[PDB]
Amino acid sequence: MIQRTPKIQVYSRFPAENGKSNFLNCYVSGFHPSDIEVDLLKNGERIEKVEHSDLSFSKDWSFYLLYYTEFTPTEKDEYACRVNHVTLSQPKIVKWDR
Amino acid sequence: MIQRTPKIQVYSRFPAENGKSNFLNCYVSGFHPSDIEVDLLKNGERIEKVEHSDLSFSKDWSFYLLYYTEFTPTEKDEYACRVNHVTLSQPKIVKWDR
Amino acid sequence: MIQRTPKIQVYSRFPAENGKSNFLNCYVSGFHPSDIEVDLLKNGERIEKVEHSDLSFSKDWSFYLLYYTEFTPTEKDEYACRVNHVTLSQPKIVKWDR
Amino acid sequence: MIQRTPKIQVYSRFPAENGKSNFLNCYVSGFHPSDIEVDLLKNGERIEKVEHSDLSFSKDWSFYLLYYTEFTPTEKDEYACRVNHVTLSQPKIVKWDR
Amino acid sequence: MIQRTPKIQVYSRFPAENGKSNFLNCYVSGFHPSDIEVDLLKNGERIEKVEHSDLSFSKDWSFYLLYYTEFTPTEKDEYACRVNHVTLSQPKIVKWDRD
Amino acid sequence: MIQRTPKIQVYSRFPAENGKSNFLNCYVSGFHPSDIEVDLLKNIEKVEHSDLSFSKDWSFYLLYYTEFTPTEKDEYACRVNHVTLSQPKIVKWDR
Ligand SMILES: [Cu+2]
Ligand SMILES: [Cu+2]
Ligand SMILES: [Cu+2]
Ligand SMILES: [Cu+2]
Ligand SMILES: [Cu+2]
Ligand SMILES: [Cu+2]
Repeated sequence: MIQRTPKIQVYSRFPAENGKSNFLNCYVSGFHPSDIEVDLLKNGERIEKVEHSDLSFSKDWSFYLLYYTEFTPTEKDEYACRVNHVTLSQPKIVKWDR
Repeated sequence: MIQRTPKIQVYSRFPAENGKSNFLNCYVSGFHPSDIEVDLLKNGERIEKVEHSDLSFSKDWSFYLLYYTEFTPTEKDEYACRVNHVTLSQPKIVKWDR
Repeated sequence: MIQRTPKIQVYSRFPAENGKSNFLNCYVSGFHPSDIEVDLLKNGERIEKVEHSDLSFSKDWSFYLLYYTEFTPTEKDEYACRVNHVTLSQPKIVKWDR
Repeated sequence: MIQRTPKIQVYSRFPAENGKSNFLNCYVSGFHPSDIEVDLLKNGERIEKVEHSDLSFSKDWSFYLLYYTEFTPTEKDEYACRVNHVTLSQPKIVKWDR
Repeated sequence: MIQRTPKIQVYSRFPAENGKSNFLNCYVSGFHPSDIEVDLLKNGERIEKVEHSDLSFSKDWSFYLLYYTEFTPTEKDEYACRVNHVTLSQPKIVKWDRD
Repeated sequence: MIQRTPKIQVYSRFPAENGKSNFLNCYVSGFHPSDIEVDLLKNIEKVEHSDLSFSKDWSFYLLYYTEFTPTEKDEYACRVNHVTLSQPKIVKWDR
């Protein structure tokens, strides 16, 4: 039907605590989930044990989907969500801000 | 990772009882659910208010998915599940066991 | 109120890929889940750690229920679902294909 | 294996407020849910639109199950849960204590 | 707007059988869940590995909530649910009875 | 054991569609829920919420949502009232 770039929300489950355990969420929405790739990055490197919800979709194949992993944020640690999709020339990276 | 033609299971939620209300299930599993289109048919005619579960998938984009609708079985009526996919040249229709 | 023999669907979570991990499903429906015994068989022999959903039922005690186990399909192994019920004089064994 | 009169807990979803919408719960547990009949009573009379969870059970067919309905409590009304079971000659009735 | 003493239900997941594994439930309901403390006690001792459901609430902040733990009942072991709340001057303890 | 101002995420369920139906999400997380007031604003009653999730130290998270059809000149926001905040904190939706 229509081609649009996927939108990314990056936030933590509980508010950020340095040292104390948490979860990092990446909520991805858009059209046509044609083998979409989603990664969570720890200082630019892929995080191994990431999990995801089932993919939700409607009749026109608009979709949403949640990726998450258990983590403990620290001082010199930055996190991001990377998405690869057919509408994108280059993978989009969204920084987590806490 | 592999191009395979999707597999379809067609069964009723409860044992098929003439007249009495029930649900008809279509379980679809395969690889790469690229805008896959699933319909439930009443005597070869597409049923309006069909519902589906979220789509489940794994790393290689193998998937499964459930389509269902409320219906009352009778002797005259014939039910089927129709699936359209880029792997299929003709839409694959699977007849209901009961 | 009405007496019927239980109905069995046997299918894999994802399409069968040899040497790679999957789940085997047995969907059972019928009337009166009176202490019903369901087993999954690997080459005639009962699989140890099988799991099941909660039992769903309606006013007339028609029911449905899902049994499942993690398994890796091989070309030599044969899988089946076995059901014991008061309605059956013989335990019903339905083989899995594909 | 064993046979026991089923156990019954009757409580309200939220703390009782006379004239404010609420839910009434009946939690039933026991062994061998052989077509168990559970009713919620308004002044000793069956309530028409009661709902239930799926039935949970373990290997030995011990079970638990929740029955519930929307209700609005008043000072002039008595609510109860009635259970019919193969172990009971008289239907067991437990009055709501709030 | 109004506040009362929270209500506690203590029951086992399955009917109690000695030696056999089970779960112990504590269902708590009331008004204003303001940092409510719930413990399950084994012989007057706080059980460490307890779990809880999410807290459910409505517009007026009436709430309900389920606490539970896996246990194997024995003839002599006493179980109870203890709740601390700003409405309660003394901690309220509800003992578990099998019937 | 630590009084902190709550964090807010405002996003739509599906991508923003002018004239078509969607859901608006407000994800709130903080410490000590204690009778927290969350509203969704249009320039809205029948808002819904998930159960409240919490851990031992009473850190919490919670989701508020409502159905809607966005158009051109419609402004949506999430407003939160808490004992930490002197004034109700409002976070706008940017799509
Ligand atoms: Cu499109
Ligand atoms: Cu492939
Ligand atoms: Cu019958
Ligand atoms: Cu028994
Ligand atoms: Cu109050
Ligand atoms: Cu604090």
